[PDB]
Amino acid sequence: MNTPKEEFQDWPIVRIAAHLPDLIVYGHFSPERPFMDYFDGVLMFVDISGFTAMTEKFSSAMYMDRGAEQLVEILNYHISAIVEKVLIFGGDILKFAGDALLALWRVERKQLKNIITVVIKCSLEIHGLFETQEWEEGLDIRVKIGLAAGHISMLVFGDETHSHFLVIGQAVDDVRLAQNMAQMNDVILSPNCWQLCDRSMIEIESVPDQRAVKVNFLKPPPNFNFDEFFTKCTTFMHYYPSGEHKNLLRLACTLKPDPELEMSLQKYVMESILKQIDNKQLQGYLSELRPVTIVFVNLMFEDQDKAEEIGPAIQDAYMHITSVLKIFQGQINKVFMFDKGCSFLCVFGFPGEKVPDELTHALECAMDIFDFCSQVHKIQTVSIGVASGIVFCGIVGHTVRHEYTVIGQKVNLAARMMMYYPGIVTCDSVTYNGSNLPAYFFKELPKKVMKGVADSGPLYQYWGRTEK
Ligand SMILES: Cc1[nH]ncc1-c1ccccc1Cl
Ligand SMILES: Cc1[nH]ncc1-c1ccccc1Cl
Ligand SMILES: Cc1[nH]ncc1-c1ccccc1Cl
Repeated sequence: MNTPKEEFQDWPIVRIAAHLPDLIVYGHFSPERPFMDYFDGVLMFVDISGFTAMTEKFSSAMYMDRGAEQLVEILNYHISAIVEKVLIFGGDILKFAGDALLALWRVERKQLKNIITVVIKCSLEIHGLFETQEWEEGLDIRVKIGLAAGHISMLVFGDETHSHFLVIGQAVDDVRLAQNMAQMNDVILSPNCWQLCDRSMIEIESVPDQRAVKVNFLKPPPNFNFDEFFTKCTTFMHYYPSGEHKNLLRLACTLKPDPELEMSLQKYVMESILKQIDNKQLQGYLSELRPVTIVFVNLMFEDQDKAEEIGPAIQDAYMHITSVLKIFQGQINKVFMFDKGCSFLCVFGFPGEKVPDELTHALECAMDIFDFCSQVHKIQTVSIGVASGIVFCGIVGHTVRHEYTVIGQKVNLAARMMMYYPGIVTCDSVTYNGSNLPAYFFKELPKKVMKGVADSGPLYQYWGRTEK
């Protein structure tokens, strides 16, 4: 008999799994929300610095109304190469957000030393992709990489139809602090990463007024062979594609239909993405430069390094946030947590073809969230930034590992407003002026220099309907 070969791999469950890390796809966990798990690993935070400041360039008339299409194409061309490097080096891409991605190598404590060496090699090869690269003339296509290592907690929260996850703890905070110290072309190790690494492998230098270090070179011993070393490291990589599947970037490409697994995984993915996955919407429909209102919510914690306290508090806040968003068709696009602050990137006005009073409603939703979350046990401070304008929306990353993302100066502005103006609901000039709400509903604020923002315009606190 004939033997026609090659397994069919294009099932809905496989398409859904592209939107998720192995941490979730192969997770198998409890029905309870919140769910918490604890492990050790190495984290890599890759920032494509300056990229957002080039989303605004693609709004110009020169792109002839194909700005969003050209933006997603060039971003994915470069980000796909970074993703492929991470995946071939055995990493799990956790999330894409803003200009960045975060990857994880989960391993037992005893293997952390050797895995750091793998992750440094990976980081150097990523830099290597961009060594002789630009577009017009002064294009700064270079990345900044922070690495951290140590204890990691995962939190999964949500309701009967939606799930979200976050990674938490000192290694998570450290990786963002490390990437923030990086200049273009740097690999920065967190203090704990430098403490746990194989110091015979690397030459470092001190970072002024910091315990983190910069990697100058990976200079391995005379008898060292990276390929044979990496092979030894794969013993500890549960899902590294191997044997008959050694030609694949992810084991998740091999997932077979399983309705119970698909029910769990689809909860993490927006309904408009599922519509595209199901071939009920055109594959290009979600790449757009679209006017939206960003409502960026930050929850700061009492018992701040305490994962077992923060989990219930985030779940309780989430249950309220999702009810408020439902009424006015808002969406949670991203959640992430650093420096004991859990942030929700909420968006009013993307795939859906309508919403009339987007601004008064966005402000009222922000105040509702603010009032409720302020009364949640263990939540110390709630801060909300509200900004409105044109943002890029689209699926970013590699065919095998990508996520819907929102990118733009107004997203960065709302993020910076919630950090620089803590404990209040703030809005930009577009939102203030457009709402047509009486001026006494607001307080005009002092202008702050915000790292990353070049002229915010006037900013306002949304004071609310009453003096009290
Ligand atoms: C840089 C950027 N571009 N678009 C969004 C962002 C962002 C900035 C700070 C925190 C989180 C995010 Cl997502
Ligand atoms: C470095 C970066 N680039 N784009 C977004 C970010 C970021 C910064 C602080 C916290 C969270 C995020 Cl995602
Ligand atoms: C999921 C998460 N929890 N804490 C931080 C993050 C994160 C932040 C920025 C980019 C990617 C990720 Cl995974």
